Amino acid sequence: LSEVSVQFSQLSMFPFFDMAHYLASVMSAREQAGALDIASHSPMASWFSAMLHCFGGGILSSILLAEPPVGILANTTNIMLASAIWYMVYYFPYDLFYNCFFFLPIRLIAAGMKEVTRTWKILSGITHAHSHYKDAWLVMITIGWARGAGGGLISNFEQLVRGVWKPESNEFLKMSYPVKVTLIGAVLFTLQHGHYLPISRHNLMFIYTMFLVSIKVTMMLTHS
Amino acid sequence: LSEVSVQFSQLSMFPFFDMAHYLASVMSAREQAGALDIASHSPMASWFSAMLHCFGGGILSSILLAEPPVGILANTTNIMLASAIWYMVYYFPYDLFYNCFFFLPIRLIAAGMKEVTRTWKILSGITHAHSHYKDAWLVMITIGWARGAGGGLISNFEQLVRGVWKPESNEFLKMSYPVKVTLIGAVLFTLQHGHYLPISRHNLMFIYTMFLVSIKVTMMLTHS
Amino acid sequence: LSEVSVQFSQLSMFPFFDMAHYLASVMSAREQAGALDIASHSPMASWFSAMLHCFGGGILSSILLAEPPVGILANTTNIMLASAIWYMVYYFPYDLFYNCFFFLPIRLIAAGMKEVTRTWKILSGITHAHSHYKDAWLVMITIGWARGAGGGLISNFEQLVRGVWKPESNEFLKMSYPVKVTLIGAVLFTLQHGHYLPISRHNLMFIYTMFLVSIKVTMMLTHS
Repeated sequence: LSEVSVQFSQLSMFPFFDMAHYLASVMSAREQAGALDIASHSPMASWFSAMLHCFGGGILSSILLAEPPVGILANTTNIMLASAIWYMVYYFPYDLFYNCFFFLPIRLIAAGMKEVTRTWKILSGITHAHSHYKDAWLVMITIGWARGAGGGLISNFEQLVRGVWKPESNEFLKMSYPVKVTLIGAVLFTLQHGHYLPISRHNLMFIYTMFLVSIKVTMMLTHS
Repeated sequence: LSEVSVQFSQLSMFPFFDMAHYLASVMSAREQAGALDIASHSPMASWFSAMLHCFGGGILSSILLAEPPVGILANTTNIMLASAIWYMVYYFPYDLFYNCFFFLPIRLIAAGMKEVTRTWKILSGITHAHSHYKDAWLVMITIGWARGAGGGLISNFEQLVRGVWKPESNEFLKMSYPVKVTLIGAVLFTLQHGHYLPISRHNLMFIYTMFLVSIKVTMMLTHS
Repeated sequence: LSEVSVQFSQLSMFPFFDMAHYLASVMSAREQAGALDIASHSPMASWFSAMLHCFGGGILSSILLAEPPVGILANTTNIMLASAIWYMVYYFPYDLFYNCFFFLPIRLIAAGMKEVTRTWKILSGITHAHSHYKDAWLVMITIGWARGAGGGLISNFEQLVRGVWKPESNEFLKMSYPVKVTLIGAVLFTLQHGHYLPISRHNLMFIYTMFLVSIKVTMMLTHS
């Protein structure tokens, strides 16, 4: 039944899903070591650290394609939508916002929908690299990977923003799980746009998104 | 008597004022910890360290807008104007140059005129951001801020040039005075170009520069 | 006999010489401290470190001119040609590749031909900076210097890729040999294109290349 895959391809991410990626990335940024002190003792750095988690995919892919990184800061609807989630994650009265979404079922849903945002971001970079370089395979893999796990690759300079400098934990020395899956996804979808992979885009899009959501939900259930 | 603010608006910064900004920046760069040994034992580094103090506003705004940073190096008149001040601040015979402009009254005039350069640089970035993005308020604030206190934001990587690495002192962790005032100026003039702020550009221009000159003069008088 | 310089100017670098530059840079990158452990324990990082050694000139000249750094990743022939030399230098069975090219005569030819590729890279950026800026003297020197010793200038951030962070060893604090010669080459050829230097481009090209090959050969002979 390929009938359901094409219904899945008609999803729009502007309202609900973008907020899920913003919330999961910000909550994960808070749970990092010493992040709570940074917001309290320096809201500016914790906000800019959050923006690097939410828009690290767009910021990195813009630096690689020589596009203006401030261009990501133009969509005031998306920056405000993320900044509001940032304020409620750390500054909500009685910590009701974080304590609510830290609940296991809600954290699973939000984390699962961020993985859905990861797919279109990979395809967005692959098709966008196609508009700058046509059949350039390596360029499509790079920009697609950059939008999939941008925050994972700038993580060395994002840590510098909060004030932590760990020159030993590069993303190329030890590839973390989200960065290594994006690279696999960027490679698979690049083989799709080049027609070297025998499957429709809509079907490969669904099976990769399911294989991704199934893993993180498994990790989150086996962790608690 | 608004007949005085507009006579101030017609000022030109190319001869006198650019040099004052270049001089105050270089002199402030020399007074930093260890800058004297660097020039003597590494003139290339101390020169490149100074260029980030003089044109750091232009460099950062060029990186944020995906403009060529080497474009700042095209104006051979402005680069040579700042380089000669750099050579005379550190290498003049008998140190007559530094000891002359370190005298409290002259250092007040030079520092006060650099603050005037800060205003047009903020407005330069604000109007230049308007050319690339029409009514994007955040882009205008960022670029106008980047030109106002460029060297203050790249201060982390400017320290790396001379050899010092302090990951704990980010401009977003503890905002210094010149950087936080530029941000205040960038926000005000952005509300001006968007007509949310009920005052003419030239009156706001004059009252902001005066509020900026008066503070630094007061700081330098209460410091000595 | 200027008829020999004209024949030297007809050299094409796409087949043989590009590999030599890729070989000498990768081999020099392997002989660095702790580089063998990185490839074995992290092939992704040692590969990206090798790419910074081979295409560091094109990358830095691209960042300085606001050109897309991923644009260097479009020439799939050049990237694969360098990546193949990278895989053999580190993973060849019984280390036969490295042990072969480490032989002093072969290491002298490869390193000598890299010095030739250094020349065209200088004039490439000089003529490329001319395409963007007419008679801007400083821009031509910079981009010509960037392509000549790009890997040497990004050395600080290249060391960070492999995981070593030495903030005390900047290229502007103590200029190494290949970086200080490129700068001399960039200035000389910039005076050539500007016709301030009284010598034909072909002759200055040859005498500079010969002056370059003779030195590194002498260094490699007096070092063993």
